[PDB]
Amino acid sequence: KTAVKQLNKLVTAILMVVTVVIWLLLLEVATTKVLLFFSTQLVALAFIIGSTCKNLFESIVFVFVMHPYDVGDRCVVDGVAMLVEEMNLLTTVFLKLNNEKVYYPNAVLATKPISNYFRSPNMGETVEFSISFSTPVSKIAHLKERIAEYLEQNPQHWAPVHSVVVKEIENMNKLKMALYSDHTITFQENRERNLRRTELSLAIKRMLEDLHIDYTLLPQDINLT
Amino acid sequence: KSVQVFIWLCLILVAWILLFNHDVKRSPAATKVLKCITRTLISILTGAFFWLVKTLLLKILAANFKTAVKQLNKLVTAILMVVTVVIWLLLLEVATTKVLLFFSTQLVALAFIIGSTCKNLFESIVFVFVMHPYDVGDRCVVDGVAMLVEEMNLLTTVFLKLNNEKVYYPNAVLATKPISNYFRSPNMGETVEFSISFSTPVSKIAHLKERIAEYLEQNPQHWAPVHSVVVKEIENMNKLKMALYSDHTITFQENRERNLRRTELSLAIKRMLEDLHIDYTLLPQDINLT
Repeated sequence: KTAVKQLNKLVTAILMVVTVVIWLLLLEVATTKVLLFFSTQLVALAFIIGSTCKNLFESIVFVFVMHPYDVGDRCVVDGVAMLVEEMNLLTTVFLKLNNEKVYYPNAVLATKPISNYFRSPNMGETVEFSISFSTPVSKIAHLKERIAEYLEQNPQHWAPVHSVVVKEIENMNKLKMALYSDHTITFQENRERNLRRTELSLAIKRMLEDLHIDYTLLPQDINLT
Repeated sequence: KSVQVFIWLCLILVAWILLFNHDVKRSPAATKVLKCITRTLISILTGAFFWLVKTLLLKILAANFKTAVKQLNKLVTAILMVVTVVIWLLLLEVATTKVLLFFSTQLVALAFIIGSTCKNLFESIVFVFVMHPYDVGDRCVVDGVAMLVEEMNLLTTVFLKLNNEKVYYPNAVLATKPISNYFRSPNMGETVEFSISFSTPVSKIAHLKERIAEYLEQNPQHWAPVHSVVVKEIENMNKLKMALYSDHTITFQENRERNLRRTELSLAIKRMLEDLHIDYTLLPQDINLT
């Protein structure tokens, strides 16, 4: 609404200038040299002011045509999570997760990709863990079964669909694991996201501890002298 | 004052025109003098008009918003002077046709060079007055460095680093970059980092959370009741990485208070983790001797 009011004021100013100048042209009181002088003054003016009108017009197009976000939603720019409160023609104002207030230019944002959390569907989160190369396959199967059971027992926070994937083996000693699961929310609900992720991490820890799964460094042999 | 000056100038011009309109110069030479007088009256009326509109613009800009205002006033007064004198000369029309075209092409060549810098100058004006991201005395961040502000000039702004180092930025460069303002921001949040071993029981974690909540409740002066303790990824199934999120009753504008309160919170967390019998250890190593 603030952007709409500012645009209305700007276009009213443009209307005023154009109507007055064409009224003066209808009057036709200026001399021939005077009219040409005003025309060349307009030419010189155009360069300087249109140079900034480039940024101004592309910012209008970005705000109204693209319309990537609205006031109150959470967005990501260059990997940082922020919130939005204000919408001005030349600038937008955001809050970082620490409530730090920032003032962006709108032309710069037009060149950059932007993610919107409020407009996104339910999401997925990944928790990382590693286990030793000596782990038997049966233990891995039991871990998968327990993870599926736990995710089934908590339909409030997690979707039934999930996946446990294996990643490359390091020195044939370390297995790198990752669990993929989907919230019932987006990242707009930041505190709930973090709390639920913490609970899931604690559950995975309890699992890997009560299933007798251990990780160890590589053995070292030594020659004494 | 400006309105009265404009009214008086218009009245004088009208009186001169009416006197010279009812009676016209008889001698051919007198006609030139009358034309010059009429041109002078028109030029004076114009100049007063430009001065009045310039004053109105300056006052509305000031109301919307001091050194920058004075510098802008001087610049616009210079522009007013040049425009009024040139259109007075045009009214005189003493230059020859080739001379007028020569001056026009000189203006064309001039425009490129000077307007090239006027690009930066005008975008800096727009940045300072339209965007208006910060005021004198507040603390801002540019490229992750915390600095203070004292000065506001049309082409440049001056800042102090946390070590009091004085810097002189261009305003055009800042227009392209994002800027954070601490004085304009609400109460903030700070995070203290710590790690604990994978063997820690859940009951110990619950006790730690309870103690942290209690401590933050006992200190409403510095901290908000709302807080959160989050867990981060597990390293080699040996290290748990933790972080505590809490909100000050201040912003980062109060730097020394911020740092002192953070130090006190860190000391409290240390005392906690020490008196709760929580220990961290490296992974065990097995060795074969020969």
